[PDB]
Amino acid sequence: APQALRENILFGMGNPLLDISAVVDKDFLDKYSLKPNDQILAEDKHKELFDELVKKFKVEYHAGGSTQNSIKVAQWMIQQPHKAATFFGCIGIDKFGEILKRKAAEAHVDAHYYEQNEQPTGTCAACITGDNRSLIANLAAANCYKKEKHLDLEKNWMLVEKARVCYIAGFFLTVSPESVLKVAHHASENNRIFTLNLSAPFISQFYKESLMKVMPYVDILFGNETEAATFAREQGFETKDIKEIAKKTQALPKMNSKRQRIVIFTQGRDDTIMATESEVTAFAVLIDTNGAGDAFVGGFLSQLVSDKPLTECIRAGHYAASIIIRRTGCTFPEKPDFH
Amino acid sequence: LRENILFGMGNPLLDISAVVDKDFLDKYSLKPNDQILAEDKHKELFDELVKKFKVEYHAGGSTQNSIKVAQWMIQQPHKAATFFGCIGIDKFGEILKRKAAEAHVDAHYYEQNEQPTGTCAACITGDNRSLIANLAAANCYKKEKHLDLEKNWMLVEKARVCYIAGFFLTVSPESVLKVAHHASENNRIFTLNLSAPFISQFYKESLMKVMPYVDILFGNETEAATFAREQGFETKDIKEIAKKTQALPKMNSKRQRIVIFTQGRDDTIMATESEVTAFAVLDQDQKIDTNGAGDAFVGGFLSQLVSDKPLTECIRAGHYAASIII
Ligand SMILES: C#Cc1cn([C@@H]2O[C@H](CO)[C@@H](O)[C@H]2O)c2ncnc(N)c12
Ligand SMILES: C#Cc1cn([C@@H]2O[C@H](CO)[C@@H](O)[C@H]2O)c2ncnc(N)c12
Ligand SMILES: C#Cc1cn([C@@H]2O[C@H](CO)[C@@H](O)[C@H]2O)c2ncnc(N)c12
Ligand SMILES: [Mg+2]
Ligand SMILES: [Mg+2]
Ligand SMILES: [Mg+2]
Ligand SMILES: [Mg+2]
Repeated sequence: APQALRENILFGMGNPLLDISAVVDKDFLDKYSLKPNDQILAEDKHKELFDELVKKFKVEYHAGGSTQNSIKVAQWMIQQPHKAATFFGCIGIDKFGEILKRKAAEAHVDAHYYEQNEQPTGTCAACITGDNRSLIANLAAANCYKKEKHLDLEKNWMLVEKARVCYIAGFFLTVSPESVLKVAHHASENNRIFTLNLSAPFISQFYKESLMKVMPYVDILFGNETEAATFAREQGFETKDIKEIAKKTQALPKMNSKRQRIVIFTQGRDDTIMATESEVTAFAVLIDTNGAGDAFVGGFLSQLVSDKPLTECIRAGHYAASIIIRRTGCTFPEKPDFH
Repeated sequence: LRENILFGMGNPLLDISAVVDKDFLDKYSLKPNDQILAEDKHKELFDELVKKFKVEYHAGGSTQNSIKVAQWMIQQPHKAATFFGCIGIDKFGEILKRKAAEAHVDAHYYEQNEQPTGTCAACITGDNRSLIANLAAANCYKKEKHLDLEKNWMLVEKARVCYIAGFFLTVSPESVLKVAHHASENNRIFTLNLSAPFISQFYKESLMKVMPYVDILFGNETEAATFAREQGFETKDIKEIAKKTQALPKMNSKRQRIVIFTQGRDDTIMATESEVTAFAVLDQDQKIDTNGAGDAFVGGFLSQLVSDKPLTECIRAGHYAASIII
């Protein structure tokens, strides 16, 4: 028989961040030795950057966090019911905290946060030049999430049990790999679909212990082309061809053998590459590329909760990425127009 | 070393060896130097060997050999090493049980009656050995009938080092992946052997499923060459194949993979994270069962690795165990 949506069908958890964006200049990038299109975790030498950004530029504020973006876009495309998509994560008790709570509610997402006083809500600097964005994430509160404090409490765990599809960005592996593995194991032992993002090169470089521990449980791996290339370089694939990286990544040991792994790499304007059990194939597309990537996954997830074909999941991803790309931030004044 | 510190599973075989002649090789279209699984065209071969040649009988199976040599070099305690596998309830079965116990190995076999205990025919001509395995009972091993039962699975949990020959990938890749993944989860060392060229040629989907879990890969030079060819490595140099094999996807990043290729009386090649280095074989005999020497090398190596001795002392112990068995 045919599957059909209902509340808490999609589960996501990750770092809830408030994004602080501003058009900067090449000098500001060098002052902090930042590259134009990069995504890094805030080091201690970057502490000055967050004050200087707000002080010296005209900044904007938008709700962010990669998984959180994908879960809002998934909920939008799903449309009905409200709260089809669940989000968990940790924030501070502060102004930025409350903006985030409000934005998940306006997105009709069933958000359940772990809140605490010690750390302010996490923020992410987006320093823009041309069509480049240089992201620096200051996780703060987001880095305080603990399974025992939140995910394990039975009120919250119940909602993960409702889920048919789980999505967690690789980014969250820097904070609570124990939480990611508990959802991962659960998905495996109850034949639910578990899905992950490579998220950023630094995850494959510096967080591969958590990444490769979870990979055997990953039903669908998403990512973009530099992430794939960093992953291939780091895991000794001895190739640069995206299609060959998708194929070797697809064939990695897998726990739940009742589902073959699917691997999807988006490529900006280049074609989106999908590796299944039996082939690797390109799909052409038809500027926040980072956000477009998150929206692609939200589009894809939006159809995967219904068990639609993989082609239709890809086409929905491409559709959500083109829409959200034009409107900055996570609001949706229009309704999806996808058939 | 406590009891059950080293875990092994594989195909328990009784080896039936004899010096044969060229006619026998030709009759069964055998490679003078090879290791194959018995196909239908080989059914008659095992009877004809026993009947027409002067055969000898020894307890065998690659992993089983390595585990016995490991227990011997470890010495204490008795039952430092565990072995799982499947046999028949028959004469050859009982010889194997007896030999493991005399070896002080904690062998927990799955015994059943539909298939006889597996045998391996070693057909010698000159310095050539042509091995043909009739796995039989060995091939009946099933995780659900044995490995999964909690009294056996408990013994795998005791293990700090696991060793499985790639041979066992033809039989139960499900069992190998369960031990493999378990070692990874609990940062226990998981080790595997390339075992023979036919593993890479015909079971590479299973081989490459498990390779990410392999903390130490062992093998000889032809296995390394077959592996590089089948993996499209391009290079044929043993030191280079060791290096690219070392750098392959790895699921437990707490341990950098080590790759050891033996090469007969040539040097043993070892590739770690940061270098590849040759270690010579000092003590030379004339005349040799390289296959059995290879198994013994791994037993020697494992014997020191359960104590967390340096890699150089593991290798020296391997070279030492090989020269004894020769
Ligand atoms: C760096 C970085 C990050 C950027 N992002 C998100 O990338 C989104 C654009 O796709 C931004 O909204 C930012 O919050 C992260 N989300 C969770 N954890 C992270 N470490 C990051
Ligand atoms: C062929 C072969 C095999 C040879 N051997 C063993 O290799 C030892 C020589 O090192 C012999 O004792 C043979 O039984 C195998 N053991 C497990 N599975 C196998 N398929 C084989
Ligand atoms: C052939 C052979 C030899 C193998 N070995 C040992 O057995 C291992 C398995 O091939 C070799 O790496 C070596 O340690 C020898 N040791 C001393 N003299 C030898 N001729 C050999
Ligand atoms: Mg996230
Ligand atoms: Mg992205
Ligand atoms: Mg074996
Ligand atoms: Mg060998």
